[PDB]
Amino acid sequence: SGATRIQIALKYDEKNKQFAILIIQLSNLSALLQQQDQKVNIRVAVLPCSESTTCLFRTRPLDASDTLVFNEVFWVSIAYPALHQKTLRVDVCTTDRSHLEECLGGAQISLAEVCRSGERSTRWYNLLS
Amino acid sequence: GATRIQIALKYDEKNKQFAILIIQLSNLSALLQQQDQKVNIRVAVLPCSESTTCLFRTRPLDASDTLVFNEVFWVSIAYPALHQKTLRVDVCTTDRSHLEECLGGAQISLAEVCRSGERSTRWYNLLS
Repeated sequence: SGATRIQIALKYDEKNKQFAILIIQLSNLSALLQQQDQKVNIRVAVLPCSESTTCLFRTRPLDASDTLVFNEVFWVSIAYPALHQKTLRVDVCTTDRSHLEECLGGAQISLAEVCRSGERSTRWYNLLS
Repeated sequence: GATRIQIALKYDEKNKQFAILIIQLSNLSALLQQQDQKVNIRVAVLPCSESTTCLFRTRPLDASDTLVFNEVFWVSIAYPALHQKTLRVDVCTTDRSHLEECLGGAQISLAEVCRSGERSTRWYNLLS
C-alpha cells in the first residue's frame, strides 16, 4: 500500500469572516491501523489554538475502513490576517475500550495558500505516524 | 509509481499577470526509460486565445528521475478569462533538430487559483 491520505476542502468567506474545514474522506486507513475492529474519528485543530473561539474539532466516529466518508464541515470565526499565519493539524484518532484516545497519524498543513478571495481548495494530505 | 510534476500558480490582479512556475519532475523513469535523451515541459493555456500567447516551453535538461526546472511562465490575462481556462502540461523529449514527441501529461483546472494572489503549490501526475 501507500500512505494514509485524507481529503479536505478549504474555503474562506471574508463577508462573514469565517473559515470552513470540510473533512471529506479518508483513504487507506490500513496503512496506519492494521487491526480494524475500532472506530476512528478525525481530530481537527487550528494552531495556535487562539484564546477565543473553538480550536479543537472532532468528527463522528465510524467503523474503520480503507474508504471512509465523513461529510463534516467545521466553521471557525477568523479573519484573514490571523488565519493566513495559522497551521491546520489533522489526525486520524481511534478510541480503545473505555473511551481512551489514541492517534495513529496526522499532518500539519500550512494555510498560507488559503484564498482570501473565497475559492475552494480541495487536496489530499498524507497522514504520517 | 507515476511521473509527477510540481507546479505553483499565483495570480496578480493589479497587473493582469498569471504565473506558472514549473518546479520539478519526479519519477520521470515511469515514462522515459532511456534517460540519455534531454527533456522539456510543454505548457498550454486552453482555449488558446488568438491575439494572445498560450503555449510555452522550458529549457531542455538531461533526463533525471528527479529533475528541477526552476522556470516561470508569465501570461497577460484577467481573472474572468483565467477562471474558465485549463492548463495542459506534458513532459516531452526533444532532440537538437528540436523534434518534440511527448511522453505524457495532464489537464489542470484553474478554478482554485486565488484572485487575491495566494500561491497554490501542488503535484500532478503525468499520464501516458
